[PDB]
Amino acid sequence: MKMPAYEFWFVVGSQHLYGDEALAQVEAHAREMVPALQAAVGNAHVLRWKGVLKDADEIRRLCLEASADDVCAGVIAWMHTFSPAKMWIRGLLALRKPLLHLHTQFNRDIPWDTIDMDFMNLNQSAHGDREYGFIGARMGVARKVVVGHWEDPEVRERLAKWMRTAVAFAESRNLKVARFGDNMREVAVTEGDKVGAQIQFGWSVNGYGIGDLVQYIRDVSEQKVNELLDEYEELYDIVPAGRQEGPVRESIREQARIELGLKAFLQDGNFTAFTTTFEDLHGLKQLPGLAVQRLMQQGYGFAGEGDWKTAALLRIMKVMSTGLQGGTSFMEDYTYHFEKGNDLVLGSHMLEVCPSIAAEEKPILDVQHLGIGGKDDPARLVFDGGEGAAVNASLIDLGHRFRLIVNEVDAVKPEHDMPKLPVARILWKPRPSLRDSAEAWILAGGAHHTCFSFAVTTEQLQDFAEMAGIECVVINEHTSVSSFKNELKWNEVFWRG
Amino acid sequence: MKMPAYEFWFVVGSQHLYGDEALAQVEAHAREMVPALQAAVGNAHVLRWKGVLKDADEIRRLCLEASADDVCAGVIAWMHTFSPAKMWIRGLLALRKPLLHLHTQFNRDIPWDTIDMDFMNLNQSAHGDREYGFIGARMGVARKVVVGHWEDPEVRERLAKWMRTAVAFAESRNLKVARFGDNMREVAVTEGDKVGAQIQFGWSVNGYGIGDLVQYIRDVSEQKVNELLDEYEELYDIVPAGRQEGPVRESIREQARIELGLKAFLQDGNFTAFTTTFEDLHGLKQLPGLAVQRLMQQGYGFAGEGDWKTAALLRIMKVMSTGLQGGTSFMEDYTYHFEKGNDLVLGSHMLEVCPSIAAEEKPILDVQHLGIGGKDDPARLVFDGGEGAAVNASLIDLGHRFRLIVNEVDAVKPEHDMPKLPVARILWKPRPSLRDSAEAWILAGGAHHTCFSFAVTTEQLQDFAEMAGIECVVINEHTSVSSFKNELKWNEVFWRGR
Amino acid sequence: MKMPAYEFWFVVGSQHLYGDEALAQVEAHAREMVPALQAAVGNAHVLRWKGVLKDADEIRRLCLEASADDVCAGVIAWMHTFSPAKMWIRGLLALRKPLLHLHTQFNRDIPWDTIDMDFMNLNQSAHGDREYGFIGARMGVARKVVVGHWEDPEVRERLAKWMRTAVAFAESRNLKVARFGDNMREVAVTEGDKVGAQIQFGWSVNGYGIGDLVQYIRDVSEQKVNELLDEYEELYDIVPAGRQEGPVRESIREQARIELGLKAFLQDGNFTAFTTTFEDLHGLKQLPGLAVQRLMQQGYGFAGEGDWKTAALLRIMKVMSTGLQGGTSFMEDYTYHFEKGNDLVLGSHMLEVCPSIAAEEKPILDVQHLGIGGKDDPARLVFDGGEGAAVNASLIDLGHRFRLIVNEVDAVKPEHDMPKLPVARILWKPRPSLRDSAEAWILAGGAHHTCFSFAVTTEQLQDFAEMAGIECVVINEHTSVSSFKNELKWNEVFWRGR
Ligand SMILES: [Mn+2]
Ligand SMILES: [Mn+2]
Ligand SMILES: [Mn+2]
Ligand code: NA
Ligand code: NA
Ligand code: NA
Repeated sequence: MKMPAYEFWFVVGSQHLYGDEALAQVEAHAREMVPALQAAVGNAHVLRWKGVLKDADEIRRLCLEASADDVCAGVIAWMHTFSPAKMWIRGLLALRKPLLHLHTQFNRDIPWDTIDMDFMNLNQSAHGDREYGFIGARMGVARKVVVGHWEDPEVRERLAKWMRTAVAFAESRNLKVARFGDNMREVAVTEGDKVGAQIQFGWSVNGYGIGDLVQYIRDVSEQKVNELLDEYEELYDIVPAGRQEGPVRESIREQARIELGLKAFLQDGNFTAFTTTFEDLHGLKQLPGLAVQRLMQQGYGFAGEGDWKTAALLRIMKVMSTGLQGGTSFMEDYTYHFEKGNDLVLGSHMLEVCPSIAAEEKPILDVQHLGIGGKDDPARLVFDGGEGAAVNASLIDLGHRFRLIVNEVDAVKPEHDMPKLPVARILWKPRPSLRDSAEAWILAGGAHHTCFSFAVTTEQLQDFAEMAGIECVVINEHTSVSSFKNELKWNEVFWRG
Repeated sequence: MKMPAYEFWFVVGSQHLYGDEALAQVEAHAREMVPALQAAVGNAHVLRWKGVLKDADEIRRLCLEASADDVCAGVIAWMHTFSPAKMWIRGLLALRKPLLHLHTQFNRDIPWDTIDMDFMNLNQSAHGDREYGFIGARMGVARKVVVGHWEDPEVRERLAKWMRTAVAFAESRNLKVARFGDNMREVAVTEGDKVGAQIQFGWSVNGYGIGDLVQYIRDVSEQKVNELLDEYEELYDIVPAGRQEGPVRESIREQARIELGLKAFLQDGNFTAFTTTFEDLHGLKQLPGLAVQRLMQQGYGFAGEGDWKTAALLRIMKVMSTGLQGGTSFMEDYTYHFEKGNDLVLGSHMLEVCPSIAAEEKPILDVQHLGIGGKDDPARLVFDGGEGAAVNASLIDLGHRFRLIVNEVDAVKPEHDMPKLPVARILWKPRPSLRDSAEAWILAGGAHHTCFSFAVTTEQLQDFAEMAGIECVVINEHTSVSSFKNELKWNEVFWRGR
Repeated sequence: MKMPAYEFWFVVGSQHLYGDEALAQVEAHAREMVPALQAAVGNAHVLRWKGVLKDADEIRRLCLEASADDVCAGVIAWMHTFSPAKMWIRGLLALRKPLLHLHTQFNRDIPWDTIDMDFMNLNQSAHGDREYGFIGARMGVARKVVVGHWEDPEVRERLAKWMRTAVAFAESRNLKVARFGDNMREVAVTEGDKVGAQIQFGWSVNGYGIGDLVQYIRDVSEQKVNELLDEYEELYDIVPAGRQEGPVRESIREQARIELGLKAFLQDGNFTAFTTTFEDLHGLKQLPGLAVQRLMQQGYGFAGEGDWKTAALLRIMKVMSTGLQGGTSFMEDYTYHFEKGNDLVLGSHMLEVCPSIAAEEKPILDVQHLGIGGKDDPARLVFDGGEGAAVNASLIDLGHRFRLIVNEVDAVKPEHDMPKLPVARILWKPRPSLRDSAEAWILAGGAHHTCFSFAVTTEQLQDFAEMAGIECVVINEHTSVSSFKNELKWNEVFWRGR
């Protein structure tokens, strides 16, 4: 997936009171910082220099054009000198893209010997940013605040992380989701108000019949299915039974047909996420398995059993984790392992696990019996899950508002092999332990379908929740369950209304 | 300036159930305690013995008289034996002065040999104060609670500090502020709802024209300024350029004239705080600088750019220290020092920093170029800031309610001197560090004008906020940024319409 | 007075299901309606016909441009056929302009002979707008809803009123107010949160010193002052004492200087409303009187004693009263007349009554001793107020939110003359009576300064409050006071927190 290049407008605030001379000093400092801060991180995204802003009307024009530009994904604001905040009121009302408030100073030390009134009037960010911060508090605007020196490497790393989530938010705003079928019957976590989700996040989620998708698979070029079968054999290890032209190899060709038809449909409608349900497979030979795994590799959002929210959420987590070495997948929490030394959980799905979370071992393509769905034996990629720290998140619908639950876990490498299990799986230790992660997750109402990621941080998800105006609950190393209960109660009283 | 000398009514509660004989022992215990707490680092600070209260009408008469007496600055109540709390209901409704609930005991140990029913009927505060406590919670009255023995130095230290806070609150109740000019143009944090401020704290904030001040400076005694120059030369070190008669010497006498005229005007209207703006000086020669520093040392609250909130807060924070050393000043956060190891902050203003916060060096009188204001080069005191634990306070207006933000800092001594810097300055390390103190302060909506003090504690500011019915957020050594965000949200849910 | 010409984007909605052919009839009907809808009360403002919107991206781009174009002052939307409302969500999210929802039908009768499936697929507005209506309720966006046929005269007349108030709303967002001095001291209703007012309506209210204005009166060319004095003799009826060359004629020249300086400064800062206070007049010869009333006729908003809220309201009511009778003025309720048959009120100010509300008798230029202000005797216009139905409105600050109180009155012609009264005055009968309107007004917290106007209706003010998101209470003929109390109570619980 490629996305429209996004920009970030770097804006400095100032006054006319300190003279026409100081304005040149500010402009010079900013023209010095923006390209050097664009070196940093850097090349992935674009920092554009949008001038010094001194009057209310000038800044109002800026944030109105920012709200009109689809390429602008956020404004970074910094008060170099003292800018009076009432000028920013009329402006902040119109600006809708996310605001980063960069509280920095140009110089790093105070020149104790040669500091005069002119310097004290030029590099006074310490209270100008305080003024701006107050206006941001009194208007109640969603804002990230990053404090430090702009040459300090942690501030640069934080800027990169924020820009990543901001472009993910921009894609979320125009997000299209396609559902083939309906929900698994009587399932509650999968249900939500689509209209409320579009007013909150902007997701347009629409339901198509499965027949339209079968119709799209009818018009796929078979030359392409054989050429794609060649790429499968080059990338994955086909079972010897399926390396020759038997019945098991036609199931792989059938899954290639399904993938190409899904590609055609998703590309025609500008969809970035889709969902399928096993309860509605009238016209397909087999339940889509390998196809959805490859589409997840391509960058598409997916979730099973008709879960449009979790699919959308993984699409957003896919986009906010372009620190190339990602690792992101649809997940379900299947079973526990209660051994006192290493309490761990085995997670997977019926078929649809993305290979982004795999191990250096090349995944193996296999066909095996799947009785859930009542269809033909499906083809799937099988692999063990990698090892490292990760986060698994789920978005749920409380009825009047959304909740984002994120649990930091550590994925561990499997000690033993699992020979009779014919689906890809991953093993992890949740934090702060098994009993406390599970208890806290149940208390928060967490879903069973989860979005697992190696490259999304807790900061990124908290920042997305802040841009979207939704509660974010975090279960990590410091989470006590007794206090987590009261945290939930107080959050519910805050977010009501 | 000085204050109308406030007293504190000490009241002990009991009932008629245990007999008239026990009542005499209770009154005796209280008559023993009151003078001991009236020496005990008390005085100057007068504790009056307001009798034992046993009847509902007796109690309500007391708190009705207390709310009508302007000299009473607070009631301290202690339940010696079990006094039923419904008698206090009608009372607590009428009392409008700060309440300290002293949960104490007369004796220190249990006399294991001679304890009987008669002893258990005298010193049952352990549950009597619980009874009273419930009525304080169920009626929702603002009360401070101090637990311990009345000879414990911790209880005495907290009583003294609380009496300071209560007298500061009493001064806040009748606080008058005079504004010379308007707000600095499009500045938002300096602006606020005056009427909402009178209903919350009682501050009478009124704006006078700047010409009304010039009218007062014409009527100053011309040799009163010469008399003030002698005090200047005795206390401060004038630059040699100003020790004889030249252009530098006229600038010092003009600031002395400004000081004398301001004194006359502020005392004429019983004002205790005032504000000036550099945008409105259409009759003065120079922006008031030396004069403002002298008046802040005299005990007046001041803030620049029309900041009546910061000025009022400075006057009350000056008063809650009354007998300490003691520095307190109006301040603005001017520059950072990002030396990896030395998170440091340089704070000052254009001119108006109080010498109460200075070091031991006697301040220097100077004249230098001030480009903001367009007036004459003004004379001011310059000095380096002292070192010690300190507080940064700011009162802000969220629109429907006020917020008091308090940051604990440690002021450090300047290692190098700043020769070309023509303003007095102070250096501090904020807690828990600079980076996340700034982060949390921006998140909390803190103003740029801050009230700096060496002698005011966080306890005092929390207690003032408790008496005033306003949210108080404290950012100190234990303050984390992640939890600070959600704690702010929960505070907003509690204080929204309270 | 300038006022940038504003346009209104007219948008029709439908879908792609009914074909490229049905879309053509939709577009054809719309280009027939829009120019025909610009005939009717459409000469001040321009109705622009924007594309038919059928997909979410067209709607989003349209509503993004509408909120980005400064010339667009509002969108008029009509669902010709069934447009699914989810496509409209993101657009309504981005739209920051007033929305009028016109629920109409192209044809007026249904052709019983030729009605088939195609007719039911083309003119299904009756349910197409209902879908849209739900989203307007579900997102909680401010909406006017007008139902009827697009050739019906009442819908067109209501469209005119809404377009006037929408242009006034566009002017409110760019409203600048300049204050010469502060509020009248210790006056509470005139005080408010300026920052909250910029967040609610967009008013930028800033205070300049009166010396800044005196400087502008010093730099006015007196040649122009004499040229304006020449206009005075042609328009107004000067007192015999002042038609010759003496001291009484110099007061008119001084007010001409005041007018020229006020104009110069007000246009120098692009201000549209201003306030002056008599408690701060250091540097002016006389309290501004004639000048302020002439500038109020020019289209400026004014209020005395520093009343920026009433000043802004006067400008907004002046702008929505561009059709056209159309008197509008600053007001104060000075005295009652308790004659049990014609209970009426006499209203005016110290000097500052705008001649827009005058009668046809030519106003008289007069000078008399004015002790309020303590300055020289000022020149002023004197006249009696006209007659007709009118509204006097007041905007007040509840601390956490604003309230717009509107009382409909009937202005009466004076029966007796007022020879010794040296101020312009107006007499009116409030509804439903004097003693009942006064009770309702006191309960609603109405100010003493009121904005009185003959040409702005109650609907326009109700709709302005709806566009601004503020409570509007109306006191008219049907107002019972018993139920008026409860309306206030229920409104207070609804309006806390938005
Ligand atoms: Mn399942
Ligand atoms: Mn300042
Ligand atoms: Mn008045
Ligand atoms: Na499609
Ligand atoms: Na006075
Ligand atoms: Na100007």
